[PDB]
Amino acid sequence: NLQNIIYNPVIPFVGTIPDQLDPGTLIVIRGHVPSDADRFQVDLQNGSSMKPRADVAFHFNPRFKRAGCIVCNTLINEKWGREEITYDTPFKREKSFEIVIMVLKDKFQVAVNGKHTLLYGHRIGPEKIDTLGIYGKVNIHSIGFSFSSD
Ligand SMILES: O=C(O)c1ccc2ccc(CO[C@@H]3C=CO[C@H](CO)[C@@H]3O)nc2c1
Ligand SMILES: [Cl-]
Repeated sequence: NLQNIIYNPVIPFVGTIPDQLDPGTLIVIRGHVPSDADRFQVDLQNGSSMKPRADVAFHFNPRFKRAGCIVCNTLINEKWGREEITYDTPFKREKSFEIVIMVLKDKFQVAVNGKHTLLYGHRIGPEKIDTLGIYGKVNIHSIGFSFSSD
């Protein structure tokens, strides 16, 4: 049931999500962190405006300085909300990964390399997400969706 919208996209990548992010929908991202990486992000956006910047329902932002972390947050009218930081990060420089985002009724559930990593409660209705963005120092092998639609 996995339908890739792309392989080996140039970074930054910005793409339209082909169906609604209904409860039960999976987003699967396969990739690798370069050795010199400081951060990268996956942004589920309401639109693709660069100026002013599109609302980000879900900012998933692995950071690599010191013992590393993941910052998750939401951008509404170009303001960030309260950061949700996970200090347990499975991401490392020069390591491949499989990110799985599961869209539930009330939150995203993210697993990496087949292990639970974090939850994040919806602050924008996920039905308002229509765009996926990947920015920063990262190589992406694939991006795909398993929709509730099919
Ligand atoms: O790494 C890159 O090349 C790249 C590309 C596009 C970007 C867009 C935005 C930001 C700033 O991010 C925010 C700064 C501080 O806190 C926020 C989270 O609350 C959030 O992480 N950094 C970027 C970095
Ligand atoms: Cl839920």
